[PDB]
Amino acid sequence: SVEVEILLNDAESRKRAEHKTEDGKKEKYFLFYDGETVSGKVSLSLKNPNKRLEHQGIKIEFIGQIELYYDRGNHHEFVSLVKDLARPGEITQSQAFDFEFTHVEKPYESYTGQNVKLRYFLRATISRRLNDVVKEMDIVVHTLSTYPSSIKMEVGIEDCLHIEFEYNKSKYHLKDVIVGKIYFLSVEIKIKHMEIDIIKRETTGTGPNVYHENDTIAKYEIMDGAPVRGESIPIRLFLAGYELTPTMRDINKKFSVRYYLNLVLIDEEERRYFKQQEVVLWRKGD
Repeated sequence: SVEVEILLNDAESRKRAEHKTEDGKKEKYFLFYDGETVSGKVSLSLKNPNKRLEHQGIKIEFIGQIELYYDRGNHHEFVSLVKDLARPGEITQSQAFDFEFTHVEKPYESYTGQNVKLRYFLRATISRRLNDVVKEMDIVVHTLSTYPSSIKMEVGIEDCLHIEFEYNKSKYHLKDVIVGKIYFLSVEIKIKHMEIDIIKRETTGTGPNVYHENDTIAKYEIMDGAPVRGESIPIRLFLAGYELTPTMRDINKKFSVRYYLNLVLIDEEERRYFKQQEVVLWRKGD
């Protein structure tokens, strides 16, 4: 009947970006940053030039919302901009309408999680008697940060089985390298297994309930049973190869995405020793 398209000014001139959708598959989208104007036009195409189209209005909305999978259809919009493009009337021809949203606040980076999604999109609606024609196009938003030592954590018991992991920063950009050292402070008991993990923890608030999802992004296993006091081991973790998002902290009080270095030690007696410490991941502007 009618084919609605959303078309941005400078479509093929503006940056795209890859973003994973709910299935886990990648795809590209127009990339925007906080503030940036969002402008283009809504293009209507009449299926048969020989036929009128009665509507109760045509509008374009810019929306940023958080969708909680445990309350799925109940969207939480945090930015909503509405521009009416036509009064209730009749379409008797193919045509387009211009729109411009200036000063578009986008305080949060796009995110597609396990129990939650944060997305921005344009929505064109042709209001109708029975059912509206709705067309959405997603855009992706990134947030850039900038930042300027050494950090230590330890696992185990003093003077028994005791390890120390030291690394260079408490914050890393998404293509950074985590550079550190395992120091064997004391190897009284034999080491059955050791590893350093990067763990992503997704915390989702929905109603009176909190949901928790952990994803082990990387595990660097330490080799052999050769350790003796004073011996150390170098660690270099390249973040770039991994799928990583910036840290997201209490986004509109609905969810957090946090990253942790997690030190795992299993002794010859099958005993687990865990320690973890947060690293803040941030996105660096090219």
